[PDB]
Amino acid sequence: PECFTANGADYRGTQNWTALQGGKPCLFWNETFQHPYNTLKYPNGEGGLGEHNYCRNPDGDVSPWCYVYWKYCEIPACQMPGNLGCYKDHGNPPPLTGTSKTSNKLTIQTCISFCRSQRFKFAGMESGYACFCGNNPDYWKYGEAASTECNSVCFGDHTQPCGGDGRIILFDTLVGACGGNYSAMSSVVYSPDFPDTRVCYWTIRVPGASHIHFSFPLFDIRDSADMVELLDGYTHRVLARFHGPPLSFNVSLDFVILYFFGFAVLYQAVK
Ligand SMILES: *[C@@H]1O[C@H](CO)[C@@H](O)[C@H](O)[C@H]1NC(C)=O
Ligand SMILES: *[C@H]1O[C@H](CO)[C@@H](O)[C@H](O)[C@H]1NC(C)=O
Ligand SMILES: [Cl-]
Ligand SMILES: [Cl-]
Repeated sequence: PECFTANGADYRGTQNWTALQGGKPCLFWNETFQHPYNTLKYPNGEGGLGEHNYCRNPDGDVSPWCYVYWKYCEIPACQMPGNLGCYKDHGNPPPLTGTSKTSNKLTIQTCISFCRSQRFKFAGMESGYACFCGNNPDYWKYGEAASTECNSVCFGDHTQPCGGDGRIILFDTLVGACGGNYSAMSSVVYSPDFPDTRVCYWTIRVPGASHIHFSFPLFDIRDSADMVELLDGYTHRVLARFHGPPLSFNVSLDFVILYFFGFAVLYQAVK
């Protein structure tokens, strides 16, 4: 997995063809001087830009893209954990049965935060303005669709996609939550309200794990005043502190707490 954002702004991958099936080639960033995004404009790899033609999103568009006249990149690996894909929608029955609403200022988190309040574990955005909530495991009923088909911008934030009509983009409602209990072998903990701009803690507990490996593919804390803690859940000894993190570390427990005073922290446990 190579993005932990909703718009792939973190993506640094190799792909230089907009579509893996039937794609036009990407022009090189250094040769993009004519266009606003140039290796000159951003140096030493800022914005992921570099002497290459790989797909990138240096302007907070909804998704990675590259110049050609300019096109989105369809990348399977670029999908934030928490995002279940985007699926087709052919009307009733809808993919998420439970509830619906519409907002002119809708954003991925607003939709999530909304479904979370009803206690639905799944949320969907359609056409930029429609939010749907369900506990349906079969949101994939109508079939999986390419990611680019979900790129309609959220009306509340144009940096994020909210799906296109007949196309719905699915999020686990745990994303961005203020706290939570985590049981799976691995998952990602996102800063609260992620993807949109309180203090909260997350308890990660996996029975019979010898150790857990932590990872911070996204670290973006605004001030040293702000801080992220990791804590042994049994004793509450501090295993790490961070302010405004080397690539990984292993913790030899099955019970840890994440405390925050965005970021994405990926934990992958060993049984
Ligand atoms: C894509 O990038 C690779 C190196 O990562 C390069 O060898 C290749 O020529 C590029 N492909 C195209 C079609 O531009
Ligand atoms: C950009 O870098 C590529 C790869 O080294 C090179 O082929 C291209 O001509 C470069 N041009 C400039 C102006 O930096
Ligand atoms: Cl269709
Ligand atoms: Cl909350």
